[PDB]
Amino acid sequence: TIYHAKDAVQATKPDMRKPRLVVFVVGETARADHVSFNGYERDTFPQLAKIDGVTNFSNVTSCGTSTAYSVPCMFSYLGADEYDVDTAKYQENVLDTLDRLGVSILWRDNNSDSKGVMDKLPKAQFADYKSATNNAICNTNPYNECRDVGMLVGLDDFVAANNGKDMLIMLHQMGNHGPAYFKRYDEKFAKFTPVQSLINAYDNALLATDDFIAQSIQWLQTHSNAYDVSMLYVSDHGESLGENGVYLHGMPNAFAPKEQRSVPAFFWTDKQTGITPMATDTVLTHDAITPTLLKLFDVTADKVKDRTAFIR
Ligand SMILES: [Zn+2]
Ligand SMILES: [Zn+2]
Repeated sequence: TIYHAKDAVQATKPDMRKPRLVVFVVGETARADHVSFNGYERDTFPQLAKIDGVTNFSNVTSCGTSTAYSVPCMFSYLGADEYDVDTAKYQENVLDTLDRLGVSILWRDNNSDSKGVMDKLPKAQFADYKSATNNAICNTNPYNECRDVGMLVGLDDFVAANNGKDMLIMLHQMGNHGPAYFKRYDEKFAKFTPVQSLINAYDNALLATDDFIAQSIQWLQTHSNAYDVSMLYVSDHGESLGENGVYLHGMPNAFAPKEQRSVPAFFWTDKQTGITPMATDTVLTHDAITPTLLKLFDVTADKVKDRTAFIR
């Protein structure tokens, strides 16, 4: 219904330059201040720390404090100041734009769903990875809960099916959603014990996300010969863990504590892509996601031209 980027155009197409392949990990309930890179006293991201090419952003603010509110905003043209959750799904979003310009879009979801973001695109481009019908990694724990790494299975098939095209893959993580954080990770990540126990479980869940992001990057690396590959991670909101008597998330922005809106963001790219990240301490928000995705595929749109991205 409401358009934002009818003028959008891709400056270069994949027939005259290397095609581009991006994984966008849409994170869940992760707090910036529980990231080792941001000064946390526990090493919650030990695998990512060993990977060259990873930029950590230390000053990122979410649009809101819930999945329902934040996720459509992350893909919106409006920005946090203008965003309206009720009317979001009736507006053209950045995936609509990229799809129209020929970028192959895939959304795998181990969270809930895309909160309206994928609704205008063909049903076949969204896939529910919360069920063992699609996810091959579900029986590794007492709860039979499907794991985020299951979303990486068979992604080569998608690349093959779309070979030579630009591709953007969204992987919507279960991540750190609670309150039962101890359910969110398999036993091999139960590092911080006992499961304060609530904090420990929270940090163990971050370890499993560290693992998932690291494996996402490794998967991308295997395609770097044929594709310009990059990985963007941003959490949809943080989490209160008892500060001032506040717990969980979803607090209205007017009263939301810092903990619920201070989120981690990472960017990784292969050396050959020529993509340059912004400074780690750039003042950033969820508003930066749409311009970042457009830039990664060499797309310009009038509405977002003044906007700061995660990359130059
Ligand atoms: Zn939630
Ligand atoms: Zn969420």
